[PDB]
Amino acid sequence: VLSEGEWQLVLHVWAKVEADVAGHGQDILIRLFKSHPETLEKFDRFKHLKTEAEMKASEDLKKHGVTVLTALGAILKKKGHHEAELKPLAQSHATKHKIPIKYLEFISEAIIHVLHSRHPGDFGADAQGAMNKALELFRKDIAAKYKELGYQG
Ligand code: HEM
Repeated sequence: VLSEGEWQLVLHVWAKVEADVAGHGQDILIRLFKSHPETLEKFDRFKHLKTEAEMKASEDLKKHGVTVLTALGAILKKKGHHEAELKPLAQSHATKHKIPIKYLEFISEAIIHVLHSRHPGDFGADAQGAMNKALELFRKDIAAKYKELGYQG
């Protein structure tokens, strides 16, 4: 359970993201795909991209980055009271997209890295710890829905 102080730290940096959702989403997906190439293989939509320059030039990848970060922002802004938002996301990622929980750890690391790069003055250690806790809460709650459905592994 995050404290109100931890949520404020999370949402203070998140408000900076919402100034350039698309640039953040590109940086985060690209870092994900470079750091963990097995993730790229889950996107039939993107698996033709073989270089970081190709990734940066894909408007379709930039669109998906906005989709991802818009869904994550709506979850974060519920401060934990996010059951309605997670249900559908867990269900599609477990049963349709077939995304292991570990890959949600990987994209959480990429989000934290990108926020540190773009917002260092609002992403000191206190805020990095709080965002780590927020993303852990996201993964914990998704993992409980995966387990229900027979996908926690
Ligand atoms: C912060 C974590 C994430 C969020 C908030 C998120 C959100 C979304 C949303 C909102 C959609 C479209 C609606 C739906 O299908 O449910 C989507 C699609 C999808 N996501 Fe995620 N996602 C996350 C992480 C991941 C990761 C780590 C992967 C793969 C490694 C992945 C793979 C996919 C795939 C394959 C699609 C369908 C893309 C397509 O072909 O259109 N997601 N995601």
